[PDB]
Parts: sequence; C-alpha cells; structure tokens
Amino acid sequence: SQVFGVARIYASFNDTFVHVTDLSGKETIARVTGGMKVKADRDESSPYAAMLAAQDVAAKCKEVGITAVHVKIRATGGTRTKTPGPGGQAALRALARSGLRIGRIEDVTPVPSDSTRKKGGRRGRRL
RNA sequence: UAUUUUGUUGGUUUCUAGGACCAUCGUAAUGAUUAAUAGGGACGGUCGGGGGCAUCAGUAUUCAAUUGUCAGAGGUGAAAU
Ligand SMILES: [Mg+2]
Ligand SMILES: [Mg+2]
Repeated sequence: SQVFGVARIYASFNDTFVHVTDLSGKETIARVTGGMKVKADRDESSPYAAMLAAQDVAAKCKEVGITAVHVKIRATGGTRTKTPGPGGQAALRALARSGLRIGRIEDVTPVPSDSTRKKGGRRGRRL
C-alpha cells in the first residue's frame, strides 16, 4: 500500500512553508520554504516560490519513501488574518502534480475563542 | 340661675338653669361612593447576554521543557531594524 506523510503547508503572507513530516508529525522530511527558493524577499509569499518549494519537497519525499500525503493547509491564525496566503494553493497544486498521492485535505488554521487583543491599536493600521 | 314674692343677702329655693341617665315613657332605611385601559401590593406560570458571589470550560497568545530537521525567518508598497 501507500506510505503516508503529512504536508503541513503553512501559507502565510510574506512566506510559504512546505513541511512534510511523518504520520506522527515528530519527524521532519524536507521542510523547504519560499525564501530558500527566491532572492527578492517579497516573492517568498508568491505562487512561484511555493511551486519550487513544493516540488523539491516532493522530490525529497521520494528517496525517503513517502508516496502519499495528507495535507494540512494553515494560515497564520491566532489574532492574524485567518486567510491562507498566495502560495498555499500553488504549493498544493505542485505537490499533487509532482508524483505524490493526496488524501485527507484539511485546514488547520489556529482560531481563538475570542482571545488576546489584536496588534494595531484602536484606529488600526492606517497607511 | 330667680329677674317676682316670703324676714334686706343667704343653704333647702322650682313638675323651669347641662354634657352624668340622655330622664319626650329610648327613634331612625341608623352611619363606609366608585373600583380610574390612575397608582401600589399580593398571587400564578414565566421571561431575559439585568446584578453580586462562587464555580466550570474553550481555543488562542506568550513563555518553558522534551523532540525532529536544517538556512533562513520576521516584516513591508519596497525595505531596514
Ligand atoms: Mg502597532
Ligand atoms: Mg487610506
């Protein structure tokens, strides 16, 4: 049968993390980010650097033995936006298209039961 | 109270001066307005994120301990700290 890992795509703004672990989550198999793949440090959040991160993560899942993966897409959460950034779906498309098999897609963004006053003041972040 | 009379005031003075019995020989329809689409109170089943005290839970955040992994991570319009 297939051997499953967990993809654990933290797609924030300003960066994307593709982090395959084992089924327990305690062993890391190729955490690769977008700033490892682009040198402009605004394109870390871009769909392009997510694609190059996810394809090399998929290229290290093979030679280790991971053939299929559960994905855990994940925005910043907490007091932040709760909206996954521009590279989550690009990382998902690349990791699905680069030889791995996918099952059990879920979103795991950390949501409070309202807690911990948001950063920015009362008038907000005014530009 | 006698005002009029008996021995000038004077006690008892008189079927005539009281609230005490009511004593014309004890009568009356005997005597308390509603119940405000005012108010207050009570009662009934309720209703509510009304209040106080105690208690319970939830993730999130921050930090810590253990763990795995390896060059970036944060952050922005772009940066830099
Ligand atoms: Mg602020
Ligand atoms: Mg404006």
